[PDB]
Amino acid sequence: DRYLQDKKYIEFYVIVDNRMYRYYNNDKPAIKIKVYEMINAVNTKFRPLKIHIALIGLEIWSNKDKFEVKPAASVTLKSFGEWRETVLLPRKRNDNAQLLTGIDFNGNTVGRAYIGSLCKTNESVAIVQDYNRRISLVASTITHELGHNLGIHHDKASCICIPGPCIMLKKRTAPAFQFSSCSIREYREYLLRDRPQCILNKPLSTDIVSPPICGNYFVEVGEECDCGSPQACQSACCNAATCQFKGAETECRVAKDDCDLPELCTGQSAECPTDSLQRNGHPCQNNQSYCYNGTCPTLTNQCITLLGPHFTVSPKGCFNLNMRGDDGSFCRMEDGTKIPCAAKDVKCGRLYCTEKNTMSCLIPPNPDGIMAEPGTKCGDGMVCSKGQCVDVQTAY
Ligand SMILES: *[C@@H]1O[C@H](CO[C@@H]2O[C@@H](C)[C@@H](O)[C@@H](O)[C@@H]2O)[C@@H](O[C@@H]2O[C@H](CO)[C@@H](O)[C@H](O)[C@H]2NC(C)=O)[C@H](O)[C@H]1NC(C)=O
Ligand SMILES: *[C@@H]1O[C@H](CO[C@H]2O[C@@H](C)[C@@H](O)[C@@H](O)[C@@H]2O)[C@@H](O[C@@H]2O[C@H](CO)[C@@H](O)[C@H](O)[C@H]2NC(C)=O)[C@H](O)[C@H]1NC(C)=O
Ligand SMILES: [Ca+2]
Ligand SMILES: [Ca+2]
Ligand SMILES: [Ca+2]
Ligand SMILES: [Zn+2]
Repeated sequence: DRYLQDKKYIEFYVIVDNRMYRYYNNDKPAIKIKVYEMINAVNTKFRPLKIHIALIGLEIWSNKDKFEVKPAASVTLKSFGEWRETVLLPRKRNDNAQLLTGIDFNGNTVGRAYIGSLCKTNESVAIVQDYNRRISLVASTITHELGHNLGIHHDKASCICIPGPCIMLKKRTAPAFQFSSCSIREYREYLLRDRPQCILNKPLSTDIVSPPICGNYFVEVGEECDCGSPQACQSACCNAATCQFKGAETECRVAKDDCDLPELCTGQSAECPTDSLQRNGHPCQNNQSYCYNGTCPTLTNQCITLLGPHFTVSPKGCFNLNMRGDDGSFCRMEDGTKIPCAAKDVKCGRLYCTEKNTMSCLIPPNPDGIMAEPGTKCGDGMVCSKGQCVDVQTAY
């Protein structure tokens, strides 16, 4: 079962601590645009994992911190977890929170996270130092720490990735863009074993506090559809560049033949409508079929497929042999044992073929052998069904 398979979503809450606010020269606007750009970069790295980070809360501690932030990363992480559980969570629902801090952590530590703790009330939390002007680098630490919360440990010496480092390398000095196959595996297992429920619901576009981003695969305020870039877009009825529905004149799947219906964009959805077919019983090929499962079965075409372009259905009188019910000329019951045909049913029994314009009765040699296919027209307003010649409207 899946999971696994389904697009997942994290209702993500961010705190910018008072040290970071000071380090940003008290500039809220500059702080917010930085966090927006980092979150979008985190979503780009998480995309192959089918997990989208939806920003639904941002606090900037412009006056004072709400709990004590301390340079021992493990002590802050445990304090943040507790604050999240005891203070935030009763008032603001969220799957996971990160603290972005301007404190300088002990040693060369740049963040810390609990492992595989999505949805836990005390542990779904990570801390991250804003330790470089380059979001390319802080955003990788943000993705790496969240990587830890989603059950992934550090890459062992033998993972993977080309070119730049893997996101879960314990130590990087360049931006990281992809997870190792080993990270990908461990996450897939995390999900199977812990089955974190809270990452299954899709958040409302109106609860996202980050500005809309056209091309992030999540439909936000002022967007109708979002399928990524014009070149990646697999949605036939979305104009990727503008995140807008294509118009309803736009054909998206032409009728392949006459037992087919064309699809057009609806004008108010992103995907090409599923492939509807012409209705069963519908006349086709110049009044020669019925339609059946989007196909037009005919005795002549069955002769042609069996024996080739030089043949057609035999003249009508040949089919009367089938009233014999002997070893060559017969009908079959639904189960389907050999029976003589009733007179009305003869064209639904053994098939007879002839060379074009020649009046013979021949039988394509066949161990079974061959009878009219289901829905084959056997007379006007009639088609073969369970070895019998019957009316539309059964239909079907
Ligand atoms: C945070 O989460 C759980 C604590 O949940 C506890 O579950 C009960 C056992 C009970 O004692 C509750 O009051 C607690 O809140 C800790 O992980 C463990 O969870 C399982 C399942 O309940 C249990 O078998 C373990 O013994 C729990 N650990 C304990 C009680 O020592 C987890 O370690 C906690 N981490 C922090 C930092 O609080
Ligand atoms: C013609 O189709 C029907 C089922 O209707 C559609 O849906 C798909 C499952 C597929 O078969 C497609 O070609 C078709 O347009 C088949 O009839 C049976 O009906 C049930 C329920 O309606 C289906 O779930 C079954 O797959 C099928 N039963 C069995 C055991 O045969 C039908 O088989 C098919 N035409 C033939 C005879 O090949
Ligand atoms: Ca959720
Ligand atoms: Ca979007
Ligand atoms: Ca169609
Ligand atoms: Zn790590």
